[PDB]
Amino acid sequence: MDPSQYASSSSWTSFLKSIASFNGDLSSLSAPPFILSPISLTEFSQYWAEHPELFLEPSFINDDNYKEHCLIDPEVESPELARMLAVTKWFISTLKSQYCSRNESLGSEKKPLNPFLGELFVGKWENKEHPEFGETVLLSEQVSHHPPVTAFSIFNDKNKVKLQGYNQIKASFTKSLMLTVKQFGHTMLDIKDESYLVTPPPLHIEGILVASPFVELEGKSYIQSSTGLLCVIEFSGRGYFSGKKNSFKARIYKDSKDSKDKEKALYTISGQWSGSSKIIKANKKEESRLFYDAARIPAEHLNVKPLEEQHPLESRKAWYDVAGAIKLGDFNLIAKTKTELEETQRELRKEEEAKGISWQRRWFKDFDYSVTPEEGALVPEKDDTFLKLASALNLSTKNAPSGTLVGDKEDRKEDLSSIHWRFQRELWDEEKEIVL
Ligand SMILES: CC(C)CCC[C@@](C)(O)[C@H]1CC[C@H]2[C@@H]3CC=C4C[C@@H](O)CC[C@]4(C)[C@H]3CC[C@@]21C
Ligand SMILES: [Pb+2]
Repeated sequence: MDPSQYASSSSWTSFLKSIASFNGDLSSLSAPPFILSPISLTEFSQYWAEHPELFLEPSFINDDNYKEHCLIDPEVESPELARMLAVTKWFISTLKSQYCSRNESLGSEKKPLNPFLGELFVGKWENKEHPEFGETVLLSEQVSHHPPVTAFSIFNDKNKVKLQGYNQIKASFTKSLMLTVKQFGHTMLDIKDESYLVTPPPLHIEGILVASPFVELEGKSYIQSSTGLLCVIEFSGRGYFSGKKNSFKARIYKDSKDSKDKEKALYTISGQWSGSSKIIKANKKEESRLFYDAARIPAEHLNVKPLEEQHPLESRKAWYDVAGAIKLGDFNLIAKTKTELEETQRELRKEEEAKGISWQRRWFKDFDYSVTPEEGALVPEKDDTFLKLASALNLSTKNAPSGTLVGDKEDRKEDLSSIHWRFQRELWDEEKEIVL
């Protein structure tokens, strides 16, 4: 049917009624075929680097050229600060990819495919137009199904720029049908020997009543560097803090201590992350400059090998029949293909439980950061990067919502674990079957 018919359709009415009895498992929502996406969440990891030049820019900034690598401020105080500005621009540039891609390609936000345990999604940005960039690899793996957890790593060996992180969410509906989503997990970006800890923001899904879902960000995201510098990004929508949706305000401070006082902000960036934003240095509000305009820079999608060459664990290969049925809008075929895949998985889980076997993750392992870790789990190292950056930001190391600070209510939750997924480059190095 035409989208204009969605809201009043029998299918949507039945869907809204199913929300009243939502059990907490988003995948249980009786969503109609017209609101289904043929893309698996394991693919979302690619959204961290769809602007190759911004992802790698920090690596080209050094003590001898930094003032030539800061468009908004040729008089930038230091290379560390020039790099923080670059990392911040990169972070902002990821937002349109992360939260607006389906609106563009599908017509609105839609229900993504719930990944199966073990699912993989790999590819690469060849950056053929920029030989100095080199190849950038994406590795994404579903390390958990109950609950859904996706781990990933994007790395550029040539320029020593590497990123790793993981993601999971917890969602609930308000009485007015707003879908509140809390993100969990974090992402770390290494630029040579300099590190950055990034925490995703919470969000809500609007437009459910009118059958035109869309993401709006809220709360805050942090970018803590090993240089001490810290960027605090606050999100808002519609009004309240800006006459336009998808708005944000980012402030860069010398350190976590200074972030307590907005007046100490070295720079203040404001605008829409899905559009244009300006930046002001210090308090010189009369000298704002364009920081980033999402509309001027088209996203660059990674190269994925043809289906014919994909391993059975690769997302698109495994979900092929389901994606095809979804595109066709065949109610019975969607139910059939999805059940076939998910039932086969349930069978595997039941067998493992009965045989005393456990699924082994391929390129990621879960490290127990608890003071009293499980006796068989891997534990972090002395100079663990997450530990030092979290300490600098005074960020909770527990499995609390992304961005939770030490002492916050969420951090004071009793019997809360501290297990985090980590990329093991060695496992990819010795990979014997998967290729790009
Ligand atoms: C019809 C619709 C209400 C079905 C449910 C859709 C959904 C709530 O599952 C979707 C809609 C928006 C999706 C989010 C969009 C963007 C991201 C950023 C990515 O880095 C991690 C996944 C994450 C956080 C998605 C999780 C699943 C979400 C939240
Ligand atoms: Pb384990």
